[PDB]
This record gives sequence, C-alpha cells and structure tokens, in this order.
Amino acid sequence: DTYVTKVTDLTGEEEQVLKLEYDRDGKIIKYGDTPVRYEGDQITIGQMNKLCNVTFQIGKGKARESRARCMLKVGEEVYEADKQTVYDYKGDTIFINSDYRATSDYRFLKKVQGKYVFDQLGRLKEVMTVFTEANDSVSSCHTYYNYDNNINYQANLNLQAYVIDYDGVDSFFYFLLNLGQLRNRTALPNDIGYCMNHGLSTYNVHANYRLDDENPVRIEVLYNYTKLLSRIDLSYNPL
Repeated sequence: DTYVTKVTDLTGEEEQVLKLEYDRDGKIIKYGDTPVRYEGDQITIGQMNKLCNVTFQIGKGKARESRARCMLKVGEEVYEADKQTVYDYKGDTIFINSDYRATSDYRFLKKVQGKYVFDQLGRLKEVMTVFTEANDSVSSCHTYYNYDNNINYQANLNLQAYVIDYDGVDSFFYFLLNLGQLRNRTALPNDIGYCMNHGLSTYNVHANYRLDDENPVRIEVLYNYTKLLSRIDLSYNPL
C-alpha cells in the first residue's frame, strides 16, 4: 500500500502543486497547506481554496455527520455558508444529506441529497443527486460508472475521489480519506455517464490512467477523446 506524497492539479494555464504529509502511523496530517487534525472521535480539516473548514464526527469506525464552513455560489453572488451533513449506511449504499444556510442570518440556501449505490464487488456503480434551491426549484443527476477495463490500483488514498460525483470539498476528503470505510478502495472507473434532469441533458466522458508499477501517476478525464476536462498528476516518492 504505497503513499502519495505529492498531488498536482492542472486547473487552466497555471499548475497547483500540493505536498502531502503523514504522521508516524500513516495518518494524513497535511494536504498541501490544508491541515488534518485528529481529536478523539473527530477529524478536522483546515482551510482550502471554496472550503474554510470541516469537522467530521466519527462513530463506530465511520463518519456519521459533519459541519463545514464554506463559500457557496447561489445565484450570481457567493455567500459565506454553514453546511450540515449526515452520512447514512444501508448495506453498502451511502446516503449523504446536506443543508446549506447563510452564516449571517441562518437563511436557507441549498439542500443536496446523494445516493451512492455499489455492486457485489464493492465498486461504485451509480450516484443519484437531488439539488433543492432556496426557491424550491429542483434539479437532479444520475451518474453511471463502468469498470469493464478492470483498472485496479494500490495506494494509501482512495483515488476514486479524483473522478467520482460528490458535493463540495468536504465530500472530496470524505471519499479520499475513506471516512465511509468503503469495502473496495481498489477499482477505478474507465468510463462515466451523466443523465441530467431525467434526460434534458446527458454527458459521457472517459477516464484515462497512466500507471507506474501499479500506482496511478496520472488521472485524466476526457470528452470526445481529445477535450481534456481534468488532469491530476501524483507522486509516491519520499520528497
């Protein structure tokens, strides 16, 4: 189980190289300039840029609920919001329910409801998300994942977090640090399909991975074979 020491996000014309640090037990204590603290039954992740912080409540080996402070783009403007989330498990299936309120006057801003459905092998097969806006207007997405190419990796982090469907940087860390204590932290989807608002729009992408002796050293998501949508470069070297 090899350790990721450097992650490099390629967002536009400029790079973003983040150094990852670990304690004597292998626990992540830094993701770039974002610290990760462990106090009793809690995990607190510091500032990100987007996310101001998130505190996860750990119960019986899994995150049960979380609270985050973040910036939320609602209409045209962005609000300093408070996010309240609960994590529920029924078999392998994961229910994520989040409520966004303004820090200032507690005004309700957004509701996000996500369903993560896994197959027999523990692979994430489908993600269903429902977004309720302040005006009660509803949008949804159904995401489907294909594993026919049988791409498998071995790493300390749950690298699926760099390609799967989640709401917010707190959900990114929730999956990346395996706070849901997922049965399969080995498979990578080769293709992803999106069906928005029951067919009003659809989108299909391909995930491309270059592996350096079983470790993914590059994660790419492409549209129509050539339009690069995201590129994450990873290092496993101690430095």
